Amino acid sequence: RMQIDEQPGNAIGAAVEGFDHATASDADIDALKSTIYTKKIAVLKGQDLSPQQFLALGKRLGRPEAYYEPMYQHPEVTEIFVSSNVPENGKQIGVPKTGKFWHADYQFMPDPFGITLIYPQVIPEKNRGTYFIDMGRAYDRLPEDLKKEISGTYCRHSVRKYFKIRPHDVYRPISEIIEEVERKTPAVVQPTTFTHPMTGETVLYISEGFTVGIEDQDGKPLDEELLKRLFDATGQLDESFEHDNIHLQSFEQGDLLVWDNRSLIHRARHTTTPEPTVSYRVTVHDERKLHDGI
Amino acid sequence: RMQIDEQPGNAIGAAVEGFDHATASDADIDALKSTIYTKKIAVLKGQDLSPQQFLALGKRLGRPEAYYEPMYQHPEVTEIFVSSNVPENGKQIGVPKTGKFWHADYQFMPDPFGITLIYPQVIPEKNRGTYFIDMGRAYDRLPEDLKKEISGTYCRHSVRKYFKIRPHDVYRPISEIIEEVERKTPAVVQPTTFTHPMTGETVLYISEGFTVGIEDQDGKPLDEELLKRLFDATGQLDESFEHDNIHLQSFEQGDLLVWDNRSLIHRARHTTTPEPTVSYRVTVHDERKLHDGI
Ligand SMILES: C[C@H](CC(=O)O)NCC(=O)O
Ligand SMILES: C[C@H](CC(=O)O)NCC(=O)O
Ligand SMILES: [Fe+2]
Ligand SMILES: [Fe+2]
Repeated sequence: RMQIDEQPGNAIGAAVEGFDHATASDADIDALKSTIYTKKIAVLKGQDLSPQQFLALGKRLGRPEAYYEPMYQHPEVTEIFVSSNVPENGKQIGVPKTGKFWHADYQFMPDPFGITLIYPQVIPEKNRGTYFIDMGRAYDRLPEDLKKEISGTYCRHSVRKYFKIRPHDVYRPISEIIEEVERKTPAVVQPTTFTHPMTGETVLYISEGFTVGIEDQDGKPLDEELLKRLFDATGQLDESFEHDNIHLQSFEQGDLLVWDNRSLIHRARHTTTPEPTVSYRVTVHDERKLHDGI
Repeated sequence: RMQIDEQPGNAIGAAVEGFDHATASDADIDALKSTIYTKKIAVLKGQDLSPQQFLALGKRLGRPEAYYEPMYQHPEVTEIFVSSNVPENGKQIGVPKTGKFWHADYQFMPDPFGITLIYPQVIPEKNRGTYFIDMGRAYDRLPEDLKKEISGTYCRHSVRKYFKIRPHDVYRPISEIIEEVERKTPAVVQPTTFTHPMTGETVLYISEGFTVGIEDQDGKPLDEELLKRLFDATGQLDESFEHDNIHLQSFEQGDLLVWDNRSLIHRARHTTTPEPTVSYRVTVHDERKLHDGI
């Protein structure tokens, strides 16, 4: 019964009714994926799933990868990444209020996955949602001088700013954790732009949260002001979130968000209050790498 | 009944018998302090003290200052800093295995105290002790080219390497803690050498743990190799601890160590094993600042 209702023209997003991951056909999945690659966000409606069913759904779209730090993992389905501030039997499950910064998922890793799935569990009614920027479209809207300046350049991405302290880190000297992070997840180099392997779009692959430097073709660093100007032009420095590149995606119970993790950067919008909020995440590799240079 | 038995000649240290902090006279305290300033380490023998009595003893020597991070504090006497890996009723008291790096206490703070007191509580029999270097004597033993090179220079000291993660830091992004530490305890500048206000000695006031840069009189940084050469010449890079500047101080139950926190740097020697070890610390300001430029 799957019906895809794409937003008109250039507007981002699509709504998907009648989707049952257990009965959807191969053609259903291919159509769904194609909507993800061209409309960037697919909101599956009326999803009422167990953790095992959410994983099964992600497995229809590609190969799931479990987040590399175990404290994020759901206790029954290790492939599920949990953002939660609601204890269960008094125990912290997952990590509170993940993602409160512009990023693409796994951008700081050598081999980022193409598709992110979010299944919200507990949703505040007030100021909850996810901000998105389409960095393909943000590239196209760059001034021509900036496009020329970044041609041929490379960016370095690192988790070093937003790596979250883990329970066993208590009482350790902070430099030991800083060095461990650099050792286990060293900064990764990507071309500043790449060609989206599904659509052919040019994507400006940077985020304020993870992108820490930009450099010329030899790997010689450039003034970080160049990075700051790219963040500013693309809307990532606008603390009011009114910039034209920014799309605010809300969601209601039963929604399941699936989105293009090559093209989009995003940032969790949370309440300014201690209100319960829980989301489950599955992240999958599709039929191609992030770009064909991987 | 206090009797001070100073080690002969130039050898470091003294033993103190018959000391009762509650009955010792003003002349006893003045003699004890003078031994601390000239012999650098005073081991008080046969001390059998409650936490309140240990604080009272420190108060005979000067004005106690409580460590600025509360997780180190003894639960009854906030002025007592606790190094402990032995839980009490299951609860972590103090901080495990503090000081496993060369430093002077509070060297990273604007106004370091002159006297450190250690009252060991649980002592492993095997490889336990405290390494010390007399940085006055280490200065005098520097080659003449090095003495000239550091003349007029300044060093910056920071807790940024060995600040210990606190329980409430769990799940925070690490950059937020890094920035908090820089904000609350910014790096402090001291002259590279100063005149010991009690003895007139020239002290080379650096430690591998806290000293992060050296700079000329204008505050222009110098090559950090200059700092590395000072650490190397003074014995702080010798991982075998056999260098001639190094003194290993052991202790037995009832010992109470009191030492010159202007002249000495030190480093905890712990077992290579998970063996119980507990020490209490009181730190006091005496009649003068660290040096007369404070
Ligand atoms: C550091 C972030 C997780 C978080 O915000 O806690 N990494 C998420 C990801 O890249 O998939
Ligand atoms: C960071 C150190 C404490 C420790 O080793 O945990 N400061 C001790 C002091 O300066 O008095
Ligand atoms: Fe994310
Ligand atoms: Fe110390």
